[PDB]
Amino acid sequence: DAEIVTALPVPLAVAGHHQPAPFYLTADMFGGLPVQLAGGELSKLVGKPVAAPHVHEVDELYFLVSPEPGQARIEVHLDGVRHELVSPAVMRIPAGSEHCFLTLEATVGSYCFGILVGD
Amino acid sequence: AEIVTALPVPLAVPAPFYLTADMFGGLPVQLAGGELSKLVKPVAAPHVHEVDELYFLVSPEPGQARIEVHLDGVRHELVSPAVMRIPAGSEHCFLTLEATVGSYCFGILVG
Ligand SMILES: O=C(O)C(=O)Cc1c[nH]c2ccccc12
Ligand SMILES: O=C(O)C(=O)Cc1c[nH]c2ccccc12
Ligand SMILES: [Fe+3]
Ligand SMILES: [Fe+3]
Repeated sequence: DAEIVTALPVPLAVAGHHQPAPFYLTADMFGGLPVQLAGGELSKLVGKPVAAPHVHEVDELYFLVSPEPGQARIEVHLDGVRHELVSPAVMRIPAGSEHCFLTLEATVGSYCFGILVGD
Repeated sequence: AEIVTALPVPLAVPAPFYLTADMFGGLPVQLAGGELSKLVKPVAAPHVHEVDELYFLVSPEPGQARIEVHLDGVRHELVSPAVMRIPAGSEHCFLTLEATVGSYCFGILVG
């Protein structure tokens, strides 16, 4: 009686996001999780932001990964300051900070995941 | 700005970690894994953790990655995208059957 979730992703609305964001871990799974995890492969998102600047009441981590280092690059806007992230990278967005990301470069198999940390 | 770029962190279980419990003043999860196209590896070692572990299997397009999860004497064949909970104490491991470049399995230890 293993617990398996395959009805994925779970689309959930997130502030300032044009479309519901694709979640792979949500806070209610498996009796309750201390994180939520959303994101996707970036190869078709180059130049196309998924959201306008937005604020969360929880910390969010951007996790940028690609098969080979350097194959993915995003620009993170953090309270009006721009930061370039190169795969592999993890960036913490403190709760209350206005932020969003723009994909600069991405191969097939490049991902950015946003990990909401449950406080 | 808090950015970590010295990644992955090899830790003994050695697994490549992208989130460790000490990052950013303390995290409630740890996250390890890697892309699967080079793991498609004839064997894999059963092991147990003291915390729950979630397998998160993804590929650029749905269905492009496939693993076998062995959990306490039962074999499970999972197709991307999939998430599977491995309860703390349960003997387990996974084997990659099929994976396009850019497929990942992450093991997420839930504190
Ligand atoms: O895989 C795609 O095409 C996406 O929609 C990616 C995506 C949507 N919302 C996000 C929030 C954080 C990281 C990636 C995404
Ligand atoms: O050894 C490597 O290069 C790996 O990719 C290890 C790995 C891939 N997926 C995982 C999930 C949980 C623990 C280790 C791995
Ligand atoms: Fe955000
Ligand atoms: Fe494990």
